[PDB]
Amino acid sequence: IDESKIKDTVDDLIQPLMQKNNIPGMSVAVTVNGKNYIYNYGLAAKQPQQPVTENTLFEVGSLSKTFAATLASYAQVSGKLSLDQSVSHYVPELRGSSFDHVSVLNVGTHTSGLQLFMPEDIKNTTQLMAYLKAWKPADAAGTHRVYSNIGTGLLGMIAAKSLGVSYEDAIEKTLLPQLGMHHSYLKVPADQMENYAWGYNKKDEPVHVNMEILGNEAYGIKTTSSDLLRYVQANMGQLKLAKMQQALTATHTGYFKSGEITQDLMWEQLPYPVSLPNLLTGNDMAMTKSVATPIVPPLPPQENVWINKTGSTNGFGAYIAFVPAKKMGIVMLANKNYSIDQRVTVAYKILSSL
Ligand SMILES: C=C1CS[C@H]([C@@](C=O)(NC(=O)Cc2cccs2)OC)N=C1C(=O)O
Repeated sequence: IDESKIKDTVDDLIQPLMQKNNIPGMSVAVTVNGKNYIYNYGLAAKQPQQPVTENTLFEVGSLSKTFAATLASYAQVSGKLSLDQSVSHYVPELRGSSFDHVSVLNVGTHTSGLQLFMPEDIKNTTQLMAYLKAWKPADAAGTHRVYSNIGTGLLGMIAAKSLGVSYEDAIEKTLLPQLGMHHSYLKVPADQMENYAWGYNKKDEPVHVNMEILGNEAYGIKTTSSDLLRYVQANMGQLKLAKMQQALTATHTGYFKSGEITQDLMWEQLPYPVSLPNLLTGNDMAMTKSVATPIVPPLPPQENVWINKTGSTNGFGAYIAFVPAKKMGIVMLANKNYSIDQRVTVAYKILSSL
């Protein structure tokens, strides 16, 4: 009977949300009391029409950053990576540059000072390294938070190299298989292309994300809501799957305070019980610089917190939130990018109903 009540709550919020934002398709996955509920709505593609099903793959954009963090954490608990070491310690071509004074932790917490977007002209590793060797932050690393795809890219690159593999092999051959996420990909295979939803951009054109340099680390994941709910459950220790569980949990370590949030290793967290005003403010930090204050010793992974991450691409919008103390979590996937405040408000209303 709790299943029907949850479905009513979700239906009543998602259907008006899709109508007013012209979202073609959504999947919403909820976990509570050890049980999983998956609700699918609308169309994965308009023409030819295809419904959202249990197998539908969505782009998740910036949610991909948490997989780079999980990989770095795995390297750390495996003794291959020290987060307090400098980036140039692991990337010898950057020795003598600004990255002598940037830690791996800094790129894992958006405190290096690197900008949000990769310069558009950077196509290959030679161009990337020339940019990084010439780069200087406006403030000292560790003093401000600037959300960065470039920093995330370095975090994943360094983690993979420390494990002896490419980032693509690290994710698709080790991390996702060991998490049981068998319908999660950086590159969708031919037998799954029929399941890969189209995204609909601001002009309502069908689009798929273009993968550029260090893009897999920052925005490359395509996945089902069921696989992401497994990822949420693994982050709450609910699944058998010991290094992997240690790695997942350690990504929730709190390293910096900024505004309303605690910045973990890519994950962000808020106090629980959660204030909706503070949750909205905390999810409006992607494009501006803020002051960052270190938490030292770091805050251990907590139960009594709201942990979350947003993601989008030109054609998709995604959100994950979970509260370990209540073993509850939510995944919301859509094939239109609609505003973060609406994602977070719907998620807050669903989890508050439980
Ligand atoms: C406001 C934000 C939050 S942050 C988000 C995000 C992660 O979701 N976009 C992507 O991952 C997909 C990419 C598009 C171009 C390079 S990447 O990070 C840039 N984008 C934006 C944006 O308005 O562009």
